[PDB]
Amino acid sequence: GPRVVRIVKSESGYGFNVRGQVSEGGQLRSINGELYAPLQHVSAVLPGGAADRAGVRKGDRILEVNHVNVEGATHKQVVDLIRAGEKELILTVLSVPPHEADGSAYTNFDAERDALNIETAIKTKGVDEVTIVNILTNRSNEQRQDIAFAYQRRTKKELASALKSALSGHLETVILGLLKTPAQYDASELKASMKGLGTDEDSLIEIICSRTNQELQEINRVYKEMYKTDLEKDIISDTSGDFRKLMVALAKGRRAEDGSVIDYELIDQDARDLYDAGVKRKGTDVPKWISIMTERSVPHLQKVFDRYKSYSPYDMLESIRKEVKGDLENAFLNLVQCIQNKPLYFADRLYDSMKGKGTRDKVLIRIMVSRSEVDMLKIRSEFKRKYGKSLYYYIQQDTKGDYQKALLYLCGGDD
Ligand SMILES: [Ca+2]
Ligand SMILES: [Ca+2]
Ligand SMILES: [Ca+2]
Ligand SMILES: [Ca+2]
Ligand SMILES: [Ca+2]
Repeated sequence: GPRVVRIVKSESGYGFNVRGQVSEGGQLRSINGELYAPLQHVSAVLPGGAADRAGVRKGDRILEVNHVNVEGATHKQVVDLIRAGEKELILTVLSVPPHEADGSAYTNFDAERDALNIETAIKTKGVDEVTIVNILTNRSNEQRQDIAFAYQRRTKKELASALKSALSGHLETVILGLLKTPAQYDASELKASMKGLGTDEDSLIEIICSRTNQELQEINRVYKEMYKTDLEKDIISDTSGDFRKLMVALAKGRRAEDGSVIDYELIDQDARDLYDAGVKRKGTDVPKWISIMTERSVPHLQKVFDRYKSYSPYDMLESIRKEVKGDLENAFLNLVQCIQNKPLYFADRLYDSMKGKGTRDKVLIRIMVSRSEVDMLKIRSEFKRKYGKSLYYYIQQDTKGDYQKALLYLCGGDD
């Protein structure tokens, strides 16, 4: 029932998101025994974050922000009210049952309603991009698949094809990317990175180095289904040298899973081997580096890299810059960052995509589309702590229009 919660403000943000009612015209009913006016709800909570430690739970409906009634206010109004707190955020929330918050309340009627409103926006004179963005950036990827299916049923046209002709520019890129499943999107981004004469090494490295075993297994399956060739064969065709060997190894998605016991002796031996193979000698034993950094689990390699500082005068990143160059150096640097702190890795990539002249939209869009909402909260925390202002703020300065609005929705809030 109506419960009050106080959340401390910090340079890590509040660690939670609010969004509008997904089941706008249907499943909006009495929450936890009492019917109410339309309210925003907590769509995601960062575990261990300030909202989680204060008692905020996924699905909680928001009633008051700092003592002010927010019933019926727009998403931008609540974000402004939450931002208007000098040192604290006080909320009046309402818990909902778990099945009313895990996604299973989304029905085929909601999917058909979303598809109807998207068809309306497409057919509206001049195209209603605002409505299309409002829906698709505030649905889960699974719900977007239901919307696409329902859209095809009612129009006998594919939603992706219809939106491709209705939209243009970077907004088209965002929307079409959101419509694919995670494995489909990564597989098509990988295919695009190897299309044409050159190779987009930056994109190939970013995807291959940052995806987990489970994500890569599904990417390998879907890539084969979509393009009738194995991802590994396309990588082998497009790359060469040690850079090829590293990419092929990582793409297999067969890294050791996190074990139950910390292997301290192997941590020390891997550190020695990394030092003996690089800084300690003339040249580099690249195969030794590749085998250790592709095969060992992420928590193991985190401890290996710290133990490495006991043997080497330079840390792992600086050793890489001193030992290798080119695509191989770029790949190792990205991989070590992903191992050491993946949310910080994406925060730095986002900052790099916007910090200078113009925007590296290809990188900015891919990160905002591909990251889960909770992972984006991890990224927003690292970003705000490192750079002083929010990811929201930098997106605001570098992009404009409906394209900006789509990215800010994917960001999910200000910090
Ligand atoms: Ca328009
Ligand atoms: Ca177009
Ligand atoms: Ca090529
Ligand atoms: Ca050396
Ligand atoms: Ca810029």
